[PDB]
Amino acid sequence: KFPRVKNWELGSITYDTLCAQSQQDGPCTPRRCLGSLVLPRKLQTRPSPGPPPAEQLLSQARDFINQYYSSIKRSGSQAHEERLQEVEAEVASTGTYHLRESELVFGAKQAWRNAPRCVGRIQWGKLQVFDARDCSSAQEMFTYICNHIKYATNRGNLRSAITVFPQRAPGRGDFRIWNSQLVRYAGYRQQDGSVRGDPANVEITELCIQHGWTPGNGRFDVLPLLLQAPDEAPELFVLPPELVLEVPLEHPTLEWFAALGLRWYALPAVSNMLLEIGGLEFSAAPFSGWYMSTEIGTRNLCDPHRYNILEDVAVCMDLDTRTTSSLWKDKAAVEINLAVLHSFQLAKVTIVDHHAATVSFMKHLDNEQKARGGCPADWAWIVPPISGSLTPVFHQEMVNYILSPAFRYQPDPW
Amino acid sequence: GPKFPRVKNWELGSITYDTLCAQSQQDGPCTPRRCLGSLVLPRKLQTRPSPGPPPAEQLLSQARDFINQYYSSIKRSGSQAHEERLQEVEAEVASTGTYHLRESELVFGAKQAWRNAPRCVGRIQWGKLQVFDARDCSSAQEMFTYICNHIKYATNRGNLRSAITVFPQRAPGRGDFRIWNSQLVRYAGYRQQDGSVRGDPANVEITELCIQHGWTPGNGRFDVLPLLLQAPDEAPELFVLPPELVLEVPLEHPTLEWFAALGLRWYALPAVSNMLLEIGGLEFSAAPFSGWYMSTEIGTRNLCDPHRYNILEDVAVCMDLDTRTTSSLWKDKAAVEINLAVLHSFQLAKVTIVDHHAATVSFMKHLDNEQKARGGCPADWAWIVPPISGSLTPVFHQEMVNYILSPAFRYQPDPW
Ligand code: HEM
Ligand code: HEM
Ligand SMILES: C[C@H](O)[C@H](O)[C@H]1CNc2nc(N)[nH]c(=O)c2N1
Ligand SMILES: C[C@H](O)[C@H](O)[C@H]1CNc2nc(N)[nH]c(=O)c2N1
Ligand SMILES: [Zn+2]
Repeated sequence: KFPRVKNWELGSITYDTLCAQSQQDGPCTPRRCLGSLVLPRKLQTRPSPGPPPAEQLLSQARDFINQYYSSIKRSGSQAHEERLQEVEAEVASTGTYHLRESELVFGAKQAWRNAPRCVGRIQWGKLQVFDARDCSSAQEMFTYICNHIKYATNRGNLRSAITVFPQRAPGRGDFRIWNSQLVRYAGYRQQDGSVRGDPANVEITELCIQHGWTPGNGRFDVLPLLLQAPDEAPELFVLPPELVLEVPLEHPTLEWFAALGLRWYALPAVSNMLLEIGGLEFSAAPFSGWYMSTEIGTRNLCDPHRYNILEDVAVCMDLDTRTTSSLWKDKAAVEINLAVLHSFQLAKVTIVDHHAATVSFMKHLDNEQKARGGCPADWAWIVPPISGSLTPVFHQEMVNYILSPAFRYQPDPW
Repeated sequence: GPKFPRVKNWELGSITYDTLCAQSQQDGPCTPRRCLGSLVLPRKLQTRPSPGPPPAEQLLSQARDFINQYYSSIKRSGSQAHEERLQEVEAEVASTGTYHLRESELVFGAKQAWRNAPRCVGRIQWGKLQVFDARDCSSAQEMFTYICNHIKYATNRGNLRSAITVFPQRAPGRGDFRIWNSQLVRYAGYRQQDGSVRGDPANVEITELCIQHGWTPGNGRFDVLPLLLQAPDEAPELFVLPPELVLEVPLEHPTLEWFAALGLRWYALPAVSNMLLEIGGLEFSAAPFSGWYMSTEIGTRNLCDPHRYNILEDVAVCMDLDTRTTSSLWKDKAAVEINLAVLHSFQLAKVTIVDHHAATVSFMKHLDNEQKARGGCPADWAWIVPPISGSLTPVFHQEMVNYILSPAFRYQPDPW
């Protein structure tokens, strides 16, 4: 009924009862596990041209409202009862409803808390929520986004934040941020199909150019934003350079590293995910925290389909790249992650290494075990891309399931 | 489009569909409600002791399926020999309650079980396996002889060869043939007065069991344990492996001259001996198998795990790294050198070994072959991706579908 969860490094055991509260299905079935897959299809977020089944929506709505009032120890209170009646009344007459800022703030934090793929959830209680539901144009979205960036960056002392734009409305286009992150380096298709810059951003780089952007020719050219207001062609907005803080990468001992001319931005702001609270959907709700060094040092800079700088640093380190057994790849990767941590600390910009991060996640697991009886976690995503078993999370079994509020993936707007 | 799991490789952007999972006849631990893919032993395959004979109905179904697999493998499906072999199995189960496998069927099943192992990254070698038939074995002493021959052939003085030795299958209300040790080669785990452990903490229980059975314990950090072999309805008998048969490799580093002074070492042969081999319903409770190590098994897990030898801090102190702060990545640096030491030492000793890069690259090739041969390959991502440099290897970027196929190697409860 309830899964027995074990930590093999300590011998400790727990039972996940929280999973019982999951009302949404994942990709697995008793015949086969699909937990290693990145995207669903069944868990996506289909169009919104028609009103969501009043029965469905109301159910999800009552549940969330119930959650909210429990959180403020006012369950069964007068306000609780009248709030439910309001939601019922609004849905019944308009086929939808709206949240109060306080409830929105609660929903946003809960969505983060329920994010199975986030290793930094111990910070889930400290989140600055910018209500931008009073947005009616792409130009306004841009101002909000510029303020979110200014606040979150805080001159290098990053602070977690999220900005929530208008909810989806039946038969009306969605407010969407086309870029996957608020800060993305351009990826220019050159010569023989090769790519200058960030291969991951080739498509978005092309769309920008198509919408009037004057491309550059560097490896780290900050892309413009394509903000889109309902049923309107997206608009191009250039981010003020002074707002986009970047960190030049150098190595604590390897003098030549700096020569490589590598750099990375300080603000990790996902902007293509959908935020669902009480059945309501927010197609544009950009959120940001601070980077865990492996995201940059290992995935972004070392992935074969990303910057793929592994061989370069290896050759500079004069490593034997003739064979796998020399572990030249493992050696350069460690120096690159070291360089990221070194540089960020030198620039006085918030960042967390994978050891510190996973240790804090273990504490979070414990806090949640006592607080909710479990904690949805995606093992494949929580374990760092390098030095896996060298971290506590590797030796920790985890249960994965869908709780709401939740951050979900949604189709690309184009 | 296709009504099967869509699998993607994010490095290459290639897509495949796994249709082989449709052949899975056994349910795993996940449900649409929650994924338990990260649990080491969810209560699923777990071949718990089912004494009283199995439902002739259930066994027959499993047996017919296996026989079909066999005749298909030889390309004689639907033939007269196929139908006659099917009749024979049914007749045998009808009169005895069980049945027996022909020689070539056992070889086929042994390999299919390896081929079907979701947690094995070395499956590209699945076709090359030496199958020692030991279904005639009638004593714990004879079990020891068989095992010794296995080790000799498998070790082959450094040039390791994969092999499995199959002892008598489980029989109606009779005792099982069991090897108590999890592996043919295990280092003792001595519990100290202060509560710590000298040697390998993973083997504390088996060590205390050998002692309780008359073994005179040593006090080293790497004392090779004796084997506790158990023939049907008999108490386990203790057997000490002839030192000359247990090939070991002293560990040294290619450039850090002091590493050898650590006196670390590991045995060359990885022989899992506590798993149950299941074929067409028949259960071989004792069927030790061995291949060759992937360097991370030794260098990352066995030597650096917190609950194993835990030598990370000692090696870092020796490398004079700042072990007072996580951001120095002293754990990462020490781990890389320790792993290099294992690859270096094994190569020096001319003992077969494969790094996590070469191994994963070959598994990707294996996935390609299997997509073509069977339309899929059951794989456990958490176990396929190496314990270090995960995303530096190709498997990290390959989505995988996990499911249970038989023949199979399953976990089984400890005999004690
Ligand atoms: C406070 C610092 C934070 C750190 C260090 C952190 C770290 C991480 C890491 C390492 C990942 C995986 C990134 C990847 O591999 O692409 C991630 C994913 C995620 N985080 Fe956090 N996180 C933090 C804050 C936040 C905040 C503020 C939110 C939301 C309000 C959040 C929501 C998520 C979600 C939904 C995912 C999955 C995104 C996806 O599927 O692409 N995180 N986080
Ligand atoms: C030729 C060399 C081989 C290599 C490099 C290889 C490598 C591996 C690795 C890395 C593991 C994981 C070990 C762990 O984390 O505990 C493993 C597991 C496994 N391998 Fe292979 N393998 C090979 C040969 C074999 C053979 C010959 C068989 C059987 C006939 C086999 C059956 C399995 C099974 C059942 C598991 C899972 C065992 C468990 O759950 O602990 N392997 N193998
Ligand atoms: C195929 C596999 O699911 C994929 O490569 C996953 C693995 N783990 C991950 N973990 C994190 N944090 N981020 C990722 O993008 C991934 N990618
Ligand atoms: C909890 C988690 O499932 C566990 O630590 C797994 C992860 N991956 C593994 N992978 C391999 N090859 N071997 C193991 O023992 C494990 N342990
Ligand atoms: Zn699953």
